[PDB]
Amino acid sequence: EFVPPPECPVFEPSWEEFTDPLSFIGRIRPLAEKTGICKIRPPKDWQPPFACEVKSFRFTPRVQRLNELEAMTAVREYTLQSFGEMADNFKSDYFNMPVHMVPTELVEKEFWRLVSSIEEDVIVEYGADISSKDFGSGFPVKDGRRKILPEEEEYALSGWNLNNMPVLEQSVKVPWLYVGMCFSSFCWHIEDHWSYSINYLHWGEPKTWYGVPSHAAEQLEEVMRELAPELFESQPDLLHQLVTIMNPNVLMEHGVPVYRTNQCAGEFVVTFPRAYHSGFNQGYNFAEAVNFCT
Ligand SMILES: O=C(O)CCC(=O)C(=O)O
Ligand SMILES: [Mn+2]
Repeated sequence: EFVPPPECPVFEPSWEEFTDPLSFIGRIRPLAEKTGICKIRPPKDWQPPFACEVKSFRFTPRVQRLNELEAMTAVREYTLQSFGEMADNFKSDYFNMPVHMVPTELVEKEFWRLVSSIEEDVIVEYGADISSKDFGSGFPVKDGRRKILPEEEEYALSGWNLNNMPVLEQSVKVPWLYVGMCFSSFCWHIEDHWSYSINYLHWGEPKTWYGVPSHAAEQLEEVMRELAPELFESQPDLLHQLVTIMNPNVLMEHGVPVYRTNQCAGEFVVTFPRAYHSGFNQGYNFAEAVNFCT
């Protein structure tokens, strides 16, 4: 009986507020940093075209056994089309209904049941951490060769184009792509150097997020230590974060505030410094994310 955490803030900026992302994120900070994550819906007329080269898009996704931790105590290469056919067939077969008729709350409850289920073993695939320099960004970009339409030049130059976010930390990186299917997931983690993260869902079924404000980060880590497997106890956080899957209700019952959201196609998710987050994909989708500073 999974209990959905409360919803994180959703913002719908005006065209005036949408001109500068860093300025806008700095304005919503008093609320959003208290929830860890937030969702941003661009103006409805803001519709960037999908600019990846679909034909030559080939990848070998990683395999994910949902209950791999609870179990402690054949490989395929795809195109985008063939991955979507596999993904929709899996979800359609699993729930015995068309993929868009499956309620997000049902996939959510079934996902967390499967993670803790030793009785039935479900295995999915995730085209995660695909570099945009080997594959091309989902956003249109100007590089002198590879070449764009007049109507999409505004999106190649927009500040909300993830290729235009500031990434150089200050002292004395390109976006990553994520091809998801139903139940493909990412576990609890923060960004390197506690940086911001922003994620854009180009198309497909929603991506479900869970977020924890930065002030509760040490409390989550303490809950992790006490309940994570004893073999992974002494591991440094960079490695422990590879297998820190935990039901959000477990965190909530220990006093850790958790917020959720369904990131739909065309929407941004922003994670704030040291805001722990995790999630799963409701179905076949395509996301793009980058770490940005200030
Ligand atoms: O979509 C994913 O699998 C991970 C995304 C993420 O970690 C981020 O956008 O910060
Ligand atoms: Mn992240």
